[PDB]
Amino acid sequence: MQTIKCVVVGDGAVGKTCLLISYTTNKFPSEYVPTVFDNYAVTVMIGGEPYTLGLFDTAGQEDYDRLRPLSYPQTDVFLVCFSVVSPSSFENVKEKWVPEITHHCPKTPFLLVGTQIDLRDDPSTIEKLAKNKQKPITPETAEKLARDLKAVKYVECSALTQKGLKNVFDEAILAALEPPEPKKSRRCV
Amino acid sequence: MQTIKCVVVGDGAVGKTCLLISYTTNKFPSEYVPTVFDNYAVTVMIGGEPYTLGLFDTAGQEDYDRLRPLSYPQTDVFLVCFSVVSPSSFENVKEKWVPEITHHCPKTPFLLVGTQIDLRDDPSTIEKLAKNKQKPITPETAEKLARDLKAVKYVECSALTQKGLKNVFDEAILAALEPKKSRRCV
Ligand SMILES: Nc1nc2c(ncn2[C@@H]2O[C@H](COP(=O)(O)OP(=O)(O)CP(=O)(O)O)[C@@H](O)[C@H]2O)c(=O)[nH]1
Ligand SMILES: Nc1nc2c(ncn2[C@@H]2O[C@H](COP(=O)(O)OP(=O)(O)CP(=O)(O)O)[C@@H](O)[C@H]2O)c(=O)[nH]1
Ligand SMILES: [Mg+2]
Ligand SMILES: [Mg+2]
Repeated sequence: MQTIKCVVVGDGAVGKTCLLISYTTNKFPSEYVPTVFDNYAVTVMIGGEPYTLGLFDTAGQEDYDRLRPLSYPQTDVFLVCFSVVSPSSFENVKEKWVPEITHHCPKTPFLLVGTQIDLRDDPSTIEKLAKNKQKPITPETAEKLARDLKAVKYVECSALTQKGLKNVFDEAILAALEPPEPKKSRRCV
Repeated sequence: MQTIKCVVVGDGAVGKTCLLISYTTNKFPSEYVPTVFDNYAVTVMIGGEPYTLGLFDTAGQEDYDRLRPLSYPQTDVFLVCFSVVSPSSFENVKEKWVPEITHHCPKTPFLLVGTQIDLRDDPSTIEKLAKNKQKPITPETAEKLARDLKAVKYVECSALTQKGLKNVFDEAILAALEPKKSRRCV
């Protein structure tokens, strides 16, 4: 049967794993975030046909720069994630993630994914960011970065409340649908 | 250019038109709501390619009946709508709507759409339903009907709050794609 491979990249603490667990188990892991870097599968109906959506988690720490690319082969679509309450992670999108992804897979599309949006309305978080003269990343600022980096589009969500979650992956699926053309797919090689 | 035609059908007072207006303009029609079955359109990017999604509105009144079938030609997918706070509209789903669509277009797939889910929390709508010894339709019930009716699946939304709106059309699009062997209504 038909398959789509999606790889999730982004800095540590961005919420990549929670994003995948909430989506695949419809339940945010509030007790203990699984430590293992795994890959998940979910079957999705597309035009009355079964499709397997392969979601691949990655290690965001700099210690894995040499090994991370090993997961990129055959990738149909990339999810480049950053936390909206983490200006640092947002800047690494342009400085580190898109460059890395385009270097190894120039033709493969990617979506810019803002995460942890529930924290934008968290007094505590605002205060912490304020004490350093920082404010949450806004959808407008992110949309501009997505446009300039040539991302398919900018989407955002919260794995906690699950808001915008399903949307992120519906969009990843739409961006992944490889036009039948003989053979000129954007699958990474 | 690639096109997908989606026709919305359902009882009156359900909110079919408000649903289409809210999705296409991203705002609920308060000041005024068209009395016309005006058809809309939106461009959606799929696999790097431009697709034009055509949304065709219709009348649910028992009068508009036979004329209504005139908009079915070339329909890739239907959205059988019903208001969750209207058990009446829910019964007409199986009793009328599904039967019609399947009658005219036996191959064309359809989604079961619950609307006005913003009112299940609203007090009044509850009390008024209590008088008739009735309660708001539940997702559990809808999913059952959707399954028994051979629907692609069930989805619900609120043209008002806009909760689940984009998801409804994302699913509608998903259900319309395919390599003759098409379910296009003819
Ligand atoms: N408020 C809120 N917190 C979240 C959300 N998603 C994840 N978190 C929190 O962010 C922290 C990191 O989440 P995690 O999924 O482990 O991040 P990661 O990107 O996998 C980090 P690593 O790459 O090292 O695995 C945890 O405290 C997790 O609970 C969210 O949607 N909302
Ligand atoms: N509270 C609330 N009211 C809604 C919502 N959607 C529609 N309505 C209301 O339902 C009533 C009818 O909506 P409308 O979209 O015209 O339904 P329709 O199916 O087009 C009726 P017709 O078959 O005649 O075209 C109006 O009062 C409209 O404001 C909703 O999501 N929330
Ligand atoms: Mg992780
Ligand atoms: Mg109307």
